[PDB]
Amino acid sequence: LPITRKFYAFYHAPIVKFWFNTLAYLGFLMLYTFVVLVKMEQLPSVQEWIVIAYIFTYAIEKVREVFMSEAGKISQKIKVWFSDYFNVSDTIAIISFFVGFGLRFGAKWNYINAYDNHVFVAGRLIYCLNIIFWYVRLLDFLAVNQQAGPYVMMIGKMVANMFYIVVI
Amino acid sequence: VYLQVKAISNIVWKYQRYHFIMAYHEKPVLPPPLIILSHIVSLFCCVCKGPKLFLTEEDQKKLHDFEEQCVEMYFDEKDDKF
Amino acid sequence: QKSWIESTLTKRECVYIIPSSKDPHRCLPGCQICQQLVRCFCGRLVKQHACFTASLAMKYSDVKLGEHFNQAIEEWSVEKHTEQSPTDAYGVINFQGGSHSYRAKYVRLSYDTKPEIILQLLLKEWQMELPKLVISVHGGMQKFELHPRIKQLLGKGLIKAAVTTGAWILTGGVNTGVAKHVGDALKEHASRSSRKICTIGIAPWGVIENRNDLVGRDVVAPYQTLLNPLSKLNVLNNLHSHFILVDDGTVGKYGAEVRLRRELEKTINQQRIHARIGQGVPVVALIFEGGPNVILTVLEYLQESPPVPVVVCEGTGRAADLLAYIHKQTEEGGNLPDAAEPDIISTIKKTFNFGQSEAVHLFQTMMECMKKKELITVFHIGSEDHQDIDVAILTALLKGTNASAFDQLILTLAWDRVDIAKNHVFVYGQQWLVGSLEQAMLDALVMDRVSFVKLLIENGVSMHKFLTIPRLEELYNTKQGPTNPMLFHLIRDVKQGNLPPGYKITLIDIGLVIEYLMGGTYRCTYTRKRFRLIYNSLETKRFPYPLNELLIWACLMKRQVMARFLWQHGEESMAKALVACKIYRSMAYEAKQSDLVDDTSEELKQYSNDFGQLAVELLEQSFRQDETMAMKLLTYELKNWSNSTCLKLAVSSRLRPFVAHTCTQMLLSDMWMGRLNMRKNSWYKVILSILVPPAILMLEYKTKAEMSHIPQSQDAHQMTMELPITRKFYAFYHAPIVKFWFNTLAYLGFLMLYTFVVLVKMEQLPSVQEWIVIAYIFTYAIEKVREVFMSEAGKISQKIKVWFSDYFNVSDTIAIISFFVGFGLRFGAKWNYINAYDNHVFVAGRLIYCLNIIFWYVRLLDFLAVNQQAGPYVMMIGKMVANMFYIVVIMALVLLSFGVPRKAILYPHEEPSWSLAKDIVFHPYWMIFGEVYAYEIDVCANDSTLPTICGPGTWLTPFLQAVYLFVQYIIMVNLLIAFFNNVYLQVKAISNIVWKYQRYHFIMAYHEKPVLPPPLIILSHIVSLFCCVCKGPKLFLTEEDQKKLHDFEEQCVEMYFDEKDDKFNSGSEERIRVTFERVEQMSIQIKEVGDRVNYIKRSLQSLDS
Amino acid sequence: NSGSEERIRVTFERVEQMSIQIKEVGDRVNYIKRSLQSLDS
Ligand SMILES: CCCCCCCC/C=C/CCCCCCCC(=O)O[C@@H](COC(=O)CCCCCCCCCCCCCCC)COP(=O)([O-])OCC[N+](C)(C)C
Ligand SMILES: CCCCCCCC/C=C/CCCCCCCC(=O)O[C@@H](COC(=O)CCCCCCCCCCCCCCC)COP(=O)([O-])OCC[N+](C)(C)C
Ligand SMILES: CCCCCCCC/C=C/CCCCCCCC(=O)O[C@@H](COC(=O)CCCCCCCCCCCCCCC)COP(=O)([O-])OCC[N+](C)(C)C
Ligand SMILES: CCCCCCCC/C=C/CCCCCCCC(=O)O[C@@H](COC(=O)CCCCCCCCCCCCCCC)COP(=O)([O-])OCC[N+](C)(C)C
Ligand SMILES: CCCCCCCC/C=C\CCCCCCCC(=O)O[C@@H](COC(=O)CCCCCCCCCCCCCCC)COP(=O)([O-])OCC[N+](C)(C)C
Ligand SMILES: CCCCCCCC/C=C\CCCCCCCC(=O)O[C@@H](COC(=O)CCCCCCCCCCCCCCC)COP(=O)([O-])OCC[N+](C)(C)C
Ligand SMILES: CCCCCCCC/C=C\CCCCCCCC(=O)O[C@@H](COC(=O)CCCCCCCCCCCCCCC)COP(=O)([O-])OCC[N+](C)(C)C
Ligand SMILES: CCCCCCCC/C=C\CCCCCCCC(=O)O[C@@H](COC(=O)CCCCCCCCCCCCCCC)COP(=O)([O-])OCC[N+](C)(C)C
Ligand SMILES: CCCCCCCC/C=C\CCCCCCCC(=O)O[C@@H](COC(=O)CCCCCCCCCCCCCCC)COP(=O)([O-])OCC[N+](C)(C)C
Ligand SMILES: CCCCCCCC/C=C\CCCCCCCC(=O)O[C@@H](COC(=O)CCCCCCCCCCCCCCC)COP(=O)([O-])OCC[N+](C)(C)C
Ligand SMILES: CCCCCCCC/C=C\CCCCCCCC(=O)O[C@@H](COC(=O)CCCCCCCCCCCCCCC)COP(=O)([O-])OCC[N+](C)(C)C
Ligand SMILES: CCCCCCCC/C=C\CCCCCCCC(=O)O[C@@H](COC(=O)CCCCCCCCCCCCCCC)COP(=O)([O-])OCC[N+](C)(C)C
Repeated sequence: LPITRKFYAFYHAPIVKFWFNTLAYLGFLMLYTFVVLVKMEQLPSVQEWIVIAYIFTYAIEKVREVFMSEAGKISQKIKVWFSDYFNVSDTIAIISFFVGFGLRFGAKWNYINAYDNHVFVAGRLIYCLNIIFWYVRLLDFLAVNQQAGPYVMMIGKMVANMFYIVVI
Repeated sequence: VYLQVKAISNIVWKYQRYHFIMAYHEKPVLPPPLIILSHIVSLFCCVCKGPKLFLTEEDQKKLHDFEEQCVEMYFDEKDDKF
Repeated sequence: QKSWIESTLTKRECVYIIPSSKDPHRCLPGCQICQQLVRCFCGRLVKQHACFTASLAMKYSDVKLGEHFNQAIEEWSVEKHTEQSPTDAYGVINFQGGSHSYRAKYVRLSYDTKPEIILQLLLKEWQMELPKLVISVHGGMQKFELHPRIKQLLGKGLIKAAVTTGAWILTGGVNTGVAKHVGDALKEHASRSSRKICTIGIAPWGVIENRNDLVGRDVVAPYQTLLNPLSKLNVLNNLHSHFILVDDGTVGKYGAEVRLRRELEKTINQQRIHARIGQGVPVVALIFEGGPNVILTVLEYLQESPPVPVVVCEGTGRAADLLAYIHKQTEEGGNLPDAAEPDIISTIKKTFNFGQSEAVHLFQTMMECMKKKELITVFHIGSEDHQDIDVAILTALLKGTNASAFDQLILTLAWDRVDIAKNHVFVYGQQWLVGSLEQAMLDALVMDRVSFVKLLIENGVSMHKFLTIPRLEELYNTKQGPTNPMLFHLIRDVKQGNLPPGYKITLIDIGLVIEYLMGGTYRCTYTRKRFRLIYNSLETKRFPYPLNELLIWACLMKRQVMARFLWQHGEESMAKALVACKIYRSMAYEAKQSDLVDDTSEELKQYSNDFGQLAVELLEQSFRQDETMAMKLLTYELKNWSNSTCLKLAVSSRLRPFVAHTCTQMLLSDMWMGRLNMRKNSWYKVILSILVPPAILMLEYKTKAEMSHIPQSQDAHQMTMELPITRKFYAFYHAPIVKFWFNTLAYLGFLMLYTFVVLVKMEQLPSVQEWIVIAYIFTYAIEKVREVFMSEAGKISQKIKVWFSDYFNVSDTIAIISFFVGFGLRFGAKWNYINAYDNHVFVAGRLIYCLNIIFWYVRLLDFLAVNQQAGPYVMMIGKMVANMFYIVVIMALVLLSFGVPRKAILYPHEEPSWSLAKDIVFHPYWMIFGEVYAYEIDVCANDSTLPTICGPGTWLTPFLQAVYLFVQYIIMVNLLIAFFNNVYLQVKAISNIVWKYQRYHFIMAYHEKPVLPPPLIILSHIVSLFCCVCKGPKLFLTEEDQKKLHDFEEQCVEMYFDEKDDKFNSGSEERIRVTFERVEQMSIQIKEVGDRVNYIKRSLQSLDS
Repeated sequence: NSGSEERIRVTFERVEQMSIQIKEVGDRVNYIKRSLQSLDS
């Protein structure tokens, strides 16, 4: 097999696209964990810019997934994609992040002490809560294993079945 | 309830492994930071220019035989057991 | 042309047009009705020709101006006047029937085709396998329907002799009479012989309907089953799978393919039935309900090189029945009684009116036939006369060639028909040649014909005289049967990689493979010096135990059914079952460790696990018979299997059900005791007698006769010849039970000291405890080095890789290496004299001790795992840690999903610090264990212990922690309870077996150990080095006890096979099914005795007359 | 006695004995139908 053919065989394999996305996603959380645990100044740090860029482009991808999906009726493609658990979480996670960035970046810094501006606080506290969506999304990557994945689906089938015991 | 939710979850897991694997044939090659290049390149070639099983005509013949031969063995072995 | 056919085969087009009778039918104008009517002496009218020589000729008159001189009318012969041209009809017809689209392969060839060409088409193009038999059916047409029973029998028998002998039933094709009954017979016994019987109808292109439809080069051409309401024409029949559509002229003329059928009845005769068999493919003729020209055709067969015999089916029809009676009423090989012509010619007359002009002319075609009775056969239907025609047909080709029984046998061997060999070839009076059954055996072994290998042994073939070196070399170097293609990949991997093209495998090369697949110190009979000499020189070339050399052959060639045959034959059954388990297990590992399209490992591991179960089921058989001798069956040296041991072979294959069998576990229990009877002693007294030496001489030992089934050391066996005092101490201290408790007390005393050194102040120099402690670990390490050297396979790397596979032996190296780092830092460090722990080399040394000790408590689980109850729980713990892994990874993610939002909301003003990696993980982990941090929740409350953390957004954290614990405690901890409850029983069953299995390696390690524990062991080490530069257990039987044991082995294998059938036969599934089959046979007979009595009650009023 | 294991096994053993006899009464009647053309003499 020639050389340039041998690269086209690697990068276009679904196994490679996976691990090439996991490392970007794990590197993404390591950065977004860092931005959320460390002091957040007036302007976003280089981490937080790398982090916004991911979520922005990650959202362009989801839009592209919905268009290039299946049955040409726009409403059908919609109703299919919003039936998976994590794809609902992705929209809340994407929408919530750009509210928080709008409030974070769109806010008059006080210069005496941060967190006297409640637009700024509200922006950060959305980040600190939006990140929960992005750890739980690792269960979608871990659900690629033959042993792990059935436990992940199982958790939810049990939460639904224990409901009435928990109401008592 | 463990055993029966574990049996359902193994099947729902195996079933959703189609939609997952087949979604990673359509995805670009670059992950979501650098994906935008792949997006732009796919818009360039949109205003400038899924997987299928290719058989030669003799392999289609050998396959339709295999289909027929296995249906025969199915009905034959169903009565031979009954 | 993209078809071998078109370049090769042709058609026939009647280029030349000739008059008919010359009468224009009626209707005065004659010139044009000549065009309307005149069937060419071809047989199709002038315009049906369409020929190019005859297309632009009708304008003038046609071919042949005017009368053409009556002589020359008698000149159309297709040869001069009909042209060979490219085929135009070859494809696949399709029949319209219930769920079967029955296919075929029509060809449309000229009758002039060379007979070589035909057989080629049949074999390569149509991809047919050369048959082991050809049943050419010849009979009469439109023979309405046979009687119900006689149709059943000719419908089961033809199918049974064609499905078992892979035969080509050559036919006529026309759906009338013969092909009509052949086809219905196929349909009544189809789908068991569907893709096994190939039925070639050789039909003419004359009497053929939808003739124009079959035309079409390379097509899936259609075809019907609606018999044309008006027509004398004939339709091809449903179930014929192939068609030879000969063409010379047109419709009618149903006599131009007869010669071509004869060609294919010849060209198959010149092919060899099998690559090893010299006999030609047989050909037989089957007559049922014939015709006037059958008895002519019958005559032709029995007068050729060689005489194609004939099997006639009386009771069906006219010619058969005629031919039935005549040859039946014949002299032994000749003429008749006082002239029988009056009845014969009268009998011939009623079938066919001939009338003494040619009714005599039949008597000549009817004499040479019956004169050849030896070649003629007849199936007397309704008289159990060779049990449908399958016996009779196949029999016909064995009795009627005056052939040697060597050839008659080999034909059955190519047919795989043992019954016809055992009932007609091995019959009384048969006289064989010196080594002819041997040549049959060699062919049966190569061809993988187990049922003939059985027969040839049962009659007289001795495998001791049979099996030689140059022969048993052949058996490896064959491609004429089921082969293991990996045997070359193995013989490559041992002979450095180089295999020349020929490379006739040698037994020495097979010995090298058996050493590599059996591993360790195994030395085969083929790699020895005594064989490499006799071998390269070439009773001596005959092996002493031949059925042990072929068991390996059948296994290396992946021939299980032959392996499961040759195993019952001979002795050392349980040994061979555990070898085979080992050969297939290693063959399987090297198949998975290689690149290949067919993995052939689930096949081999199943083959391994099939013999592994035979050994266990024979051990359970020996154990239920005698327990003491069954334990002896585990430890006697084999002497044909590299001085090995049936137990050692099972441990070599990780065949846990055999080592976990109660017999081995009870022998293992008795080797643990030693010479001590721990049934009339207690562990209190063993410990007491270790601490009080003279209490060794007050406890109960075992006699020499309670130690005969136990493998011993030589020195131990030399002290069973005499018990004196110094002998009584040698029996105590060398018992594995005593070496254990003598090591536990040193190890428990070791931890008590090392616990003391680690809890108490550690001064500049080590205390007397810490010196005693270092000494142990130092000498304990010397022991582990000695364990690795004196272990097993001489390859240093193997001994390494085995010892580092046990859990605790990995821990021992970390524990030993870590201790002498800590001692090097502890002892190698400048004491400060102001206060210790200002020197960080010294601290680091102590903190390694304080952590190294964890290795040494956990090592007590290795001592506690000696108990039958405790040990399976210890192995179980680890099997569960591995299985709970992914639940705990989810629990670690819910942890970080909570600790990162919490630390971020409660500590917003943090610069980057390593304390951020603790605080996201610390409190959320201690929450899993019931610490709620109650007064840190709601940091803005009045009872809060973190009142300074109160700020914007901190009201979120109690909501977050409420979700957190609900997930961790109410879902995830209880999911893990649910996990354990539903996996408990099966991990507990595995752990009991893995426990019982590893009790071999443990007990057998305490035979090799010195007598002194790891502090004082160094004496035993030194003494063992002194006697190394100055100077395991075996089962000793006397020669009469070896005799009594080989008997016990034989007797228990017999009881195993006997009791296996006695259970199978005495089962309701077997008793319902043979009852089922008898009630069938009876019912048939009851409606036949019921018929006869209906032919008796008619004979009450006839006798009344 | 009133169990299927016992009723299959004695049925099994009777069908054996019968079948033997049915191929012996079947033999005798084959030695009777020969005695239709002999008595005919
Ligand atoms: C599957 C895929 C799904 C896709 C889902 C995607 C959904 C995306 C959803 C998006 C929702 C976005 C909501 C943002 C909220 C803004 C409010 C705000 O901050 O107001 C403040 C800033 O007001 C300003 O005008 C700031 C202007 C400078 C900053 C630029 C804003 C960037 C917006 C981001 C663009 C996001 C890009 C989105 C890309 C996707 C006002 O507060 P103040 O200034 O303190 O007081 C003003 C009053 N005064 C005048 C009296 C003083
Ligand atoms: C299955 C079986 C497997 C077997 C596995 C066995 C594996 C065994 C593995 C062994 C690894 C051993 C690693 C030890 C680390 C030593 C480093 C150290 O302490 O350095 C210090 C002492 O430096 C000295 O030179 C001290 C010399 C006196 C003490 C003697 C050391 C004894 C080593 C024990 C021999 C162990 C015997 C092993 C027997 C087996 C340096 O620090 P300092 O002095 O405070 O400062 C110096 C700085 N200055 C120069 C500027 C002043
Ligand atoms: C198969 C099993 C393998 C393990 C797998 C799991 C990986 C485990 C990895 C865990 C990460 C821990 C990283 C430590 C961060 C640096 C620590 C440090 O700098 O000093 C601290 C170390 O001293 C201590 O006392 C704390 C040590 C951590 C204890 C962990 C307990 C929880 C277990 C968690 C288990 C759940 C894990 C969930 C998944 C991630 C001391 O305090 P500080 O403030 O940090 O620094 C000093 C400053 N000061 C003097 C002012 C105080
Ligand atoms: C069953 C029992 C419930 C009854 C039903 C009715 C609901 C009742 C609720 C009603 C909400 C209104 C209460 C606000 C009171 C005034 C503001 C105030 O004091 O805020 C306080 C906090 O609280 C907050 O800041 C807001 C809390 C909102 C979440 C409440 C739960 C929502 C419903 C359920 C959600 C579950 C999920 C929903 C899906 C199912 C501020 O006080 P602090 O925190 O001590 O800090 C002050 C000091 N500082 C200035 C330094 C910071
Ligand atoms: C979108 C796709 C992302 C994919 C990744 C690619 C992008 C990543 C590449 C580059 C981005 C990083 C830019 C760094 C800029 C400098 C920052 C700075 O000033 O100092 C910081 C340095 O930086 C760090 O310590 C790293 C911060 C992020 C933590 C996670 C890194 C791993 C994740 C991603 C990679 C792993 C791969 C994951 C695969 C398994 C901190 O400095 P400090 O010394 O701690 O400060 C002293 C503290 N003091 C003041 C209290 C004394
Ligand atoms: C499509 C999806 C939904 C989008 C919803 C819309 C989102 C955008 C919403 C709102 C627009 C932003 C308002 C601008 C602020 C005006 C007041 C101001 O100037 O500053 C004041 C802010 O006082 C506060 O109380 C700020 C609270 C902001 C957080 C609330 C939004 C949470 C969104 C829910 C999450 C949704 C996540 C997505 C869920 C899927 C005070 O600061 P200052 O003025 O600088 O100085 C002090 C002056 N003062 C003391 C005299 C007061
Ligand atoms: C610069 C960077 C350098 C490199 C970076 C290295 C990064 C390392 C990255 C990842 C670590 C895992 C490596 C093991 C992979 C094993 C192989 C595999 O594919 O197994 C499975 C895993 O399939 C997955 O999709 C796993 C996804 C892991 C991401 C989730 C992290 C969990 C964090 C939560 C925990 C919190 C604690 C986290 C710590 C704070 C899939 O295999 P399978 O489907 O079974 O197919 C085989 C089937 N067969 C056996 C029949 C053939
Ligand atoms: C701060 C951070 C905290 C930690 C983060 C933890 C992250 C989360 C961790 C793990 C997530 C597990 C992955 C889910 C897998 C998919 C399941 C799915 O699609 O839906 C499942 C259901 O729906 C659910 O199960 C909903 C999600 C359950 C999360 C549990 C929240 C409980 C807390 C609230 C209480 C708190 C009390 C306190 C209140 C203040 C599928 O169900 P089904 O049976 O297939 O079909 C349903 C239909 N039926 C009903 C007819 C059967
Ligand atoms: C390598 C294999 C080893 C095998 C064992 C053979 C070697 C063992 C033999 C001898 C070694 C011991 C030498 C002792 C030297 C004197 C020490 C000293 O000065 O005082 C110590 C005395 O000693 C003890 O109290 C015992 C210390 C070890 C702890 C337990 C040993 C038991 C295990 C081994 C034996 C049983 C085996 C059990 C088996 C089931 C302590 O004195 P104190 O009075 O506490 O101090 C007052 C405290 N105050 C200052 C605060 C007031
Ligand atoms: C083959 C297996 C691997 C072996 C690895 C190699 C092992 C050997 C490793 C290292 C060799 C020893 C180095 C000597 C110390 C040099 C510094 C010194 O002299 O003193 C300094 C010590 O300062 C420290 O920080 C000491 C820390 C020592 C512990 C680290 C080793 C842990 C090994 C991991 C465990 C592995 C266990 C085994 C795992 C299987 C200071 O003390 P001082 O000088 O007296 O006075 C103060 C002066 N000062 C304040 C100005 C500074
Ligand atoms: C100077 C000194 C004087 C004497 C000292 C006396 C020293 C006393 C020494 C030991 C105490 C145990 C004595 C009971 C023995 C019972 C008999 C036996 O063999 O049972 C089994 C134990 O087999 C073992 O190997 C047990 C090993 C014990 C060491 C682990 C200690 C646990 C510490 C952790 C706990 C922490 C707490 C620790 C304390 C802080 C083996 O038997 P079996 O395989 O079942 O074979 C019989 C089968 N049958 C029934 C079918 C026939
Ligand atoms: C300080 C003192 C602490 C207390 C001391 C305790 C001492 C320990 C006590 C008892 C030890 C139990 C004896 C083990 C028996 C042998 C098992 C074996 O060989 O391996 C088993 C596996 O591997 C293991 O099970 C590894 C050992 C498990 C120890 C548990 C550590 C968990 C802590 C970490 C988390 C901490 C979180 C916090 C992080 C900071 C066998 O597995 P298998 O199934 O046969 O085969 C595996 C292959 N498979 C995967 C395909 C199935």
